[PDB]
Amino acid sequence: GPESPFEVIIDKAAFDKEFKDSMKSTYKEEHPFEKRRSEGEKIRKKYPDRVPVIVEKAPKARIGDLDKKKYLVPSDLTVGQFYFLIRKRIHLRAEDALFFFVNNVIPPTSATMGQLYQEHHEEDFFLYIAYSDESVYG
Amino acid sequence: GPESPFEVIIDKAAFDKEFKDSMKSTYKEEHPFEKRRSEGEKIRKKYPDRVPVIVEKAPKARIGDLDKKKYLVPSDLTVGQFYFLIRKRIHLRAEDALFFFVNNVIPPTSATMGQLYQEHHEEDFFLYIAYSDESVYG
Amino acid sequence: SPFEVIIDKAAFDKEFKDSMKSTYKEEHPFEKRRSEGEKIRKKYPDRVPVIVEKAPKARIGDLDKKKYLVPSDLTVGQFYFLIRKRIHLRAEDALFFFVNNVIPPTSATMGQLYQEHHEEDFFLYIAYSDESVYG
Repeated sequence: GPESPFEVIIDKAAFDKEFKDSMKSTYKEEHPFEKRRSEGEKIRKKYPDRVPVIVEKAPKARIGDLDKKKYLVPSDLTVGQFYFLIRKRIHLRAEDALFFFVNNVIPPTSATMGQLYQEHHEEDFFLYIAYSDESVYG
Repeated sequence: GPESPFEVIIDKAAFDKEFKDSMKSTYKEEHPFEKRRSEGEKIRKKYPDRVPVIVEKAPKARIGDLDKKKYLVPSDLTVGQFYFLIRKRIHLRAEDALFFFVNNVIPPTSATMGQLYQEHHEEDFFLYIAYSDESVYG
Repeated sequence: SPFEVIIDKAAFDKEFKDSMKSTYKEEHPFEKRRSEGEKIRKKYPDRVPVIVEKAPKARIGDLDKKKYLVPSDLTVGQFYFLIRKRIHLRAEDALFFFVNNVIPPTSATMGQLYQEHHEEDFFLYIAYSDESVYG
C-alpha cells in the first residue's frame, strides 16, 4: 500500500481558466468583441430556434478548409448530425477522420446543438467549434 | 459593409427526411413491413423488458459478417456493453475498428438499449443498428 | 432460436468487472488500498481517487504517475486532455480510456464515473490504449 502521494488534479473552473483561449480563432481576432456580441445577441433574438456557430480548422489540422465559417444551426439538430453535414461540406469520404472540439473536448454526438450552445457559448453569444483530422486540437 | 451571411443549416426533421433512405437493410427488404410490424409488436408486448434489434453490416463495410441478425437484448444493458459482446462474436481483432450506427449517427456508450429503442425505433417496433469499420455509414 | 438472447449483469460483472489488469492492484494488497481509498474519500469528499494505467497490449508511453486525486466536477473529457499532456503524446497519436472494458463518454463527470464504477477498494480504475478496445 502506498503512502506515496496522489497527483492532485485541477477542477473545472481552473481547467476553464487555464485553456480559455488555447484554441485559436481567426474570427475572434478579426472582429472586435463588442461587434461580435452585438451580432450574436441580435441573431439569437431574431431566430430563437437557432444558434450561431463559428467552425474553424485547427492550426495543426491536415484537412480541407471550409468555404464558410459562420453557421446558423437549428437547436434540435444533434452534434452528430451537424458533424455529418459538415463532413459533406468538406467533401470528406466516410472513412476519413474528422473530429470536433469545443473548449478542447470532443462533444458527444447525442448532444443537441441547442444544449452545446447553452453550455459553452462565449460572452459574444457565439459557440466556437474547431475541427481537425487529429483526435486532439493540439 | 453589410454583415457576412450565415450558412443556414437544416433541422432535425429535414435531416431525417434527406437521409432516411441512406441506410439499407437486407432484413427489411426480405421481410415485409406488415410481418415485421406484427413480429416486433408481439415480441415487444410479450417481452417488455427486452428490446428487438436488427444488427447488420453496412453495405460498404469491410467487416466480417455476423452469424445472427436478430437480437432480443435486456434493455438495462448499455450499448457499450452490447458493443463489447458483439465484438466478441465477430472474433474481431483489438487493432480493428468497429462502429455502431443508428440513422447515420454513432450512439453513446452510456445509453441503455431501452433509450436507443424508444428514441430511434422504426414503425415496425424494430431498432435498426448498422455496424462498420467506418466512422460514418455512407 | 430465431432471436438471440444475451447474458445479463450478474454474469457480466462476475466475468469482467475485475478483468482489466492493474499493476497497482498486483503491487498493493486490497486491504491497504481499501483503507487508503476510504480515508481519502472522507478527507476530500469533493475529489475521487483514480488509478490510470496502460492496457497490456497498448503501444503507448507509460505514465510517470499512476495515482490521481481528481475533482469530482471535472469531466472525463477534461481529465483525458490533462492525461494526454502527461503522457506527452503527439497530436497525431490516438488514445482511448476504458472503465470496466467500456469507453466512457467525455461529458460524464469524474464524480459520476467514480460513483458508478469504483471498486471495493474505493478506487476508480482507468486503463488506456492506442487501440479502441481494451487488450
